[PDB]
Amino acid sequence: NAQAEEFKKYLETNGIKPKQFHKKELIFNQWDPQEYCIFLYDGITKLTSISENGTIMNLQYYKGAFVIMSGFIDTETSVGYYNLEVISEQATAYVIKINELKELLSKNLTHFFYVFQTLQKQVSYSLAKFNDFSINGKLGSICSQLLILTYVYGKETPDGIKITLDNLTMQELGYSSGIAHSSAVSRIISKLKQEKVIVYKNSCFYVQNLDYLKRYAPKLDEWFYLACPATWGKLN
Amino acid sequence: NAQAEEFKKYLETNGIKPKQFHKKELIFNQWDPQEYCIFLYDGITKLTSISENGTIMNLQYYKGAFVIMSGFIDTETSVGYYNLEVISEQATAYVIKINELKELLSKNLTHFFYVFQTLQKQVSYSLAKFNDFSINGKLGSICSQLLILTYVYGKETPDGIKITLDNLTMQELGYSSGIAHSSAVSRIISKLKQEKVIVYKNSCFYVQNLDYLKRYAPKLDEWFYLACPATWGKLN
DNA sequence: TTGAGGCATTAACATTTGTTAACGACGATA
DNA sequence: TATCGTCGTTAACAAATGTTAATGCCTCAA
Repeated sequence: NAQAEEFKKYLETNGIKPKQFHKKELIFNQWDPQEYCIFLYDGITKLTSISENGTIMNLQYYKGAFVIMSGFIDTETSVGYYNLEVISEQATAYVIKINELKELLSKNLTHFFYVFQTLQKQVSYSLAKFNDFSINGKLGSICSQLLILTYVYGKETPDGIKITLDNLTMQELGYSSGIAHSSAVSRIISKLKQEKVIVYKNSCFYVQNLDYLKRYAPKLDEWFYLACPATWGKLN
Repeated sequence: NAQAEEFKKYLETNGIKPKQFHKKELIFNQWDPQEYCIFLYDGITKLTSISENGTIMNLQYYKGAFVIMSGFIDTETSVGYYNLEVISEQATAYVIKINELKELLSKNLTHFFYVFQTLQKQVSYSLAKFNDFSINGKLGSICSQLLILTYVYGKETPDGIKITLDNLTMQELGYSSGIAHSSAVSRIISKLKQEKVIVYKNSCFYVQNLDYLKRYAPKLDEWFYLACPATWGKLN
């Protein structure tokens, strides 16, 4: 992205060099809260939370370049206890101390607006996602989450639209929609397989009826159209 | 509170004076989408969306002072098609044109951080709310929404904690949690009535077991502690 | 006093989802 | 080769939620 490359060179002009992480590694976590401004430049990650009773929740995925704040900018305190796990093989991110960030954005306003814009993309995204997961229950939550992955990690193929995401087990989908048991997620997939909506070929998901998912996630599709028009046009 | 007064006097220097609205009135809407930056100064509102088949969704409430973005700052387009209905008798809000906002925040950087902070409070709120409504289904969604209302509109009294909302029908709670039929909301409330969690006096809600709701909304309670510590202290 | 309409409660059914378990396929280690 | 572990189906059962309808309470309007 053009605005992220200029934000890279800027952070590298002020001595904020990149750090490397590998799969399964946590940039920040929920137990040792440290207020950071993560600038995920390259890689794929998921924001998770583990309750006291052990249940895992997959709140959302993040694909670079994007910005994830674990602390506020004025109070410099925590926004919440979450984990940011790397799920791609390797991921590069610039870890910025919350205090210095405040100083970098006051210098240059083009990068202030950039971090502000990406923050607006976060707000609209959560509202849309919250809207679609609530109306139609779990079937809609699985359909809605699949629609997200299809736009971001989808590539057209002979057999539909291939989701280029490894280790997307049944447990990982259930975590995204609040389903605790893999058998429940599976039962829903067997209904979508029978309805010719998707095919689970080779431990990879193929989408053949994009319109059906658009039915159950109208606001999320509306969001990709409005907020990520390039990613949306590639499938329309 | 205090930082909003400085944002008031500031807005009262660049000729962007406040407009007054009454109950049932829509500041912005989904069908005629104008891009504005709302600075709700005083009053109560709800952000809604109406599907194509008429179903209503209540995404969240807003009590001044707060900021609601209906459009992006860089692209100057809409963040999504939503309605912002006034539910209090009278509400005062400063309507800012989206094209003017970018120049106004560059003048004073302390008010830039203010609008930036309130957006981080929006992001954290949506993640927490999304987290708690997903784990335990609809019972948890009603409990979580109730926990929200209890902190923002709750006042301790001899019997229970009064949720001071004039119109809080069964149908309006279902809209907040994705329940389409009021009879389903009632059945859930009848379970909470029998379990000594809440009572129903004068079409008004009273909470007697706040801890029971915290079980079903751990992230939302965590959020009030971190983001609205004053509102949290009033009940702890 | 009469009658209409909104709202809450309850019921009874249909559908979905939570929960536990058995079967069978695949990969890995020795 | 044999055998353990993980993950995906499918089943059966329990529990929650969707859906519709009848009922009773209340305010309003004439």
